[PDB]
Amino acid sequence: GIDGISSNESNIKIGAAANASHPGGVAAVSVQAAGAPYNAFTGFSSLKGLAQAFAAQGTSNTNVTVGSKTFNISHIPVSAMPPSHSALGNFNFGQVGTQEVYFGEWWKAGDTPASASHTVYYAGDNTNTTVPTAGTATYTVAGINGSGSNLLSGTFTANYGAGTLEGTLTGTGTAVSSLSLDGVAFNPGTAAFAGLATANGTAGIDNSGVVQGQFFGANASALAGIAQFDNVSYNTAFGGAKN
Ligand code: HEM
Repeated sequence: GIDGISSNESNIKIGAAANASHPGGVAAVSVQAAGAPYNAFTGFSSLKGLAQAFAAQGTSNTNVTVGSKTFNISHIPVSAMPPSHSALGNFNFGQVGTQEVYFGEWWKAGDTPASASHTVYYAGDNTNTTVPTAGTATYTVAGINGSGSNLLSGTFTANYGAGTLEGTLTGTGTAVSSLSLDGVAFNPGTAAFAGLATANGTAGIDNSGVVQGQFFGANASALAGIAQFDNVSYNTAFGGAKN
C-alpha cells in the first residue's frame, strides 16, 4: 500500500520496507545506485531511528515547525554510516507530522546536491486515503532542496471541486528561493496530481519544472510530491499537512 516515486529510478526507488539489518516501518526507500545487500528497501521510520541514534557521528533528527505544523527532518550523511555503507550516499528527508508520509532527497557520496546524482522522492501509505470531491482546503508545506537544515516553506491551496493545487514554497537558505506550482491538477475525487513548476534561486529563473505527487490519508490530511528541473540543483521534494 505504499505509493511514491523518485526523479531518477537509476538511483532511488520507493516501495515497501524489506531490510533485515534495519527492519521496521512500511514506506521505504531503496538506493538502486548500490549493489545488494545495500539496495534493500529500508523503511523511512527505520532510517529516522538511525538518524536519531547516530547524531554524534554526523546524522541529525530535528522537529521543524512551519506555522502550526511539525515536520520531522532526518539528515544522514555517508560519513556517519559504517565504511561498508559507502555506496549508500547522502539523505535528507522529512516526515509530515506523525503521518506515514515522507519526502526527501539523495545524492551520491562525493557529490553535492548540484551534482547529476541529486535525486528527489516521496512515499506514503495510501491504505485509507480519501479525497474530498468539493470545497477548498489549504496545506502547510515544507520542501527539501539540498539541505537538511534550511527548508522551503509555503501554503498550497487545493480546490477539490476544480481539481487544482496552487501555491509557492519559499526559503532563504537553499538553491531554490521560490518554487511555484503551474497548472498542477488532479481528477476530482482522485489522489494523484501532476503539472509544471517554475523556480527562482541562485541560478535565476527556471521554467523547466515538472511536478508529480499525491494526497494521502483520510480526507486528504496530507500531500507529498516532487518538482524536478533541467537544473538538478533545483530539484525539490515536498510534504504538506492539511490545515
Ligand atoms: C540507508 C540504507 C541502509 C542500508 C541498505 C543498510 C544496510 C546494512 C547492511 C546490509 C548491514 C549488514 C552488513 C554491514 O555491516 O555492512 C548493515 C549494518 C549496519 N548498519 Fe546499515 N544500512 C543503511 C543505513 C544505515 C545507517 C543510516 C546507519 C547509521 C548512521 C547504519 C548503521 C549500521 C550499523 C551500525 C550496522 C551494524 C554493523 C556495524 O556495526 O558496522 N546503517 N546495514
